Amino acid sequence: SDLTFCEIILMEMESHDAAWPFLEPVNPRLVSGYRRIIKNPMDFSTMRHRLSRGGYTSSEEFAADALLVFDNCQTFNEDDSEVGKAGHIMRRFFESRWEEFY
Ligand SMILES: CCc1c(-c2csc(N3CCN(CC4CCN(CC)CC4)CC3)n2)[nH]c(C)c1C(C)=O
Repeated sequence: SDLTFCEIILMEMESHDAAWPFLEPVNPRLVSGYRRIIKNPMDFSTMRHRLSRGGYTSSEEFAADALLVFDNCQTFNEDDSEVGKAGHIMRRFFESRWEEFY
């Protein structure tokens, strides 16, 4: 039951218009400084893989990874940058969709 909702949230985040920065892991060879700054990278396809394996024991673990995506986003990108702007839309989407399930 706790896993069923995450399947919905993740499917909705995957297809959201503002999801394009977060569908695959950041390629640190292409982003000067990323590895130095972001110690725990996270993205939607990693969460999708972990969910497929069943590696989420609880609903809160899924939420921790989701928040980590947007913490990393706000750590590295300016709020007015094109990736920052998308991260805020996705972050607000996740929080508001999380709260109508829990
Ligand atoms: C600033 C760099 C950064 C990004 C970023 C910048 S551009 C981009 N991608 C990701 C993948 N995407 C795949 C294509 C190919 C397939 N499709 C074609 C139909 C369209 C999309 C291409 C654009 N990701 N994301 C994050 C979290 C960042 C940081 C530093 O936090």
